[PDB]
Amino acid sequence: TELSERGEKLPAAQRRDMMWICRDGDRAKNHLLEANLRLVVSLAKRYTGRGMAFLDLIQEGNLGLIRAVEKFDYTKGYKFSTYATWWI
DNA sequence: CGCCCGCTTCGGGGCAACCCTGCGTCTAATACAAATCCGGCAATGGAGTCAAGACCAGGTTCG
Repeated sequence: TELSERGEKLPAAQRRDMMWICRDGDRAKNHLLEANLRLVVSLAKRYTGRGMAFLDLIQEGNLGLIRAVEKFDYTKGYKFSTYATWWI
């Protein structure tokens, strides 16, 4: 982003492997989301019985999980599920 | 003389359209910012109001 202005000229190998890292991060993000979808279902399974549909509850839990993997930190050394349960 | 192979015929399955043998309570807040109501003076400025007071015009009374 700070390179897209006239910050620096683009070397070929540096450009292509920084593109590889930038594309790899999104695949890792999607991998984490696709991992914890089951936790989302296991949390949403008990808020039924009033008003909304079960798939709607699951989808809003998915959106909360996207927010949780946005604002998740690992240097506190805790498991992901205890942090994401709150946001879901 | 026997034999394949699609054509027709019925069966069974599959599916589309209607009723009741149908018809649960759930963490719990804080922090903050923006929007909005609203309560109360604080400039009015135009619109209504009272009162005087003048304006003659033609009955009405008097000479």
